[PDB]
Amino acid sequence: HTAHQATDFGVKVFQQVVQASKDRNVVFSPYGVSSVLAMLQMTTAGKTRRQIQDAMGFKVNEKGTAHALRQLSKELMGPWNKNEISTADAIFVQRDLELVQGFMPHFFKLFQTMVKQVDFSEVERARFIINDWVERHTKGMINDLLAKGAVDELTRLVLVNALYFSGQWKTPFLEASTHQRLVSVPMMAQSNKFNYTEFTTPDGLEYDVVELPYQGDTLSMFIAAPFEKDVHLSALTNILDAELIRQWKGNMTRLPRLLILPKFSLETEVDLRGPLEKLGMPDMFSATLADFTSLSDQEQLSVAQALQKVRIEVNESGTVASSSTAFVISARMAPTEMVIDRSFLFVVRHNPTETILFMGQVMEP
Repeated sequence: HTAHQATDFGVKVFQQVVQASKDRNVVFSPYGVSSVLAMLQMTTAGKTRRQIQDAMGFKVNEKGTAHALRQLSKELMGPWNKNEISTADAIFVQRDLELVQGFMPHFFKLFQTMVKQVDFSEVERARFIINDWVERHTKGMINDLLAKGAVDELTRLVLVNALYFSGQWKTPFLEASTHQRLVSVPMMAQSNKFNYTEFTTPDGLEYDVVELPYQGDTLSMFIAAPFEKDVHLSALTNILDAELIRQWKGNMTRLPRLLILPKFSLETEVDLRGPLEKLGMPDMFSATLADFTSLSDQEQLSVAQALQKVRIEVNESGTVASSSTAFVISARMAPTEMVIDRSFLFVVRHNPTETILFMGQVMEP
């Protein structure tokens, strides 16, 4: 239940990111955002907390919800997945901020991470400590998450998730079969039995979905694209949810397909404040409206922004992807989009839990 709600929420956030991104390539981690927002529930109260709970569909402090999320991270990280996944969450708080009595023990209980103290007025040191934690937890893949100005003397709380995935295709592509397509673009190619389905959107737009599994039996990448190349991908991203993805998988049959997939690396950083506000959680970003009295009642607190930086590398042997989601200010500037013959949506999914570790869109220019 909790796992499924976490997914639906992160997909809604993805949809908001895609909407605000206006046809740029986007890679994004639903699990990453849900992990950090789950922590945020425990730092907030009043209407701030209620906004998050309402949007997420669950209350971290209730029933065995926090326990469910800890068991979810365990399952994702288990050796039987046959592909490395690590997820880590951290909370950095202003060192001299007086915390609510019992906060640190309770947070550790629910989340199994201890509050880390940091003096944000030592701006460069604070940035280092947090950036270093992110690097250490993404195997050095997510660098300098916090740019200059990401935090400052007024910062009181930063929550961060770091997620790392390295998967090997169940059947790799042969480098020999990779060819440049004409800017020159490397296209990988493999003919094998793949789970495949055709599908149509509510408006009768046709599209299909193929599943490229990673080794083992839990992880795969879904690739979805309209049959007609001219169709704007919003036709698909507008209708995405966990149910639709279950419907894809549930509908597939295994068949000998020629699979063409671009060899590509994508690295994006997206604002999450807009998406979170649009999804009904504006209060946390307001120094006057925010309620962080679950964390501290010494002081009015808020978070200025949130962002997530994600990198994915897809090649002949598999996929390496990393994200870090953090409540810090983004000094992101747009990157140079890459070239592709056709738009498609990809979803990296832990199928047993329906958890989406990464999803994204590659948009034809």
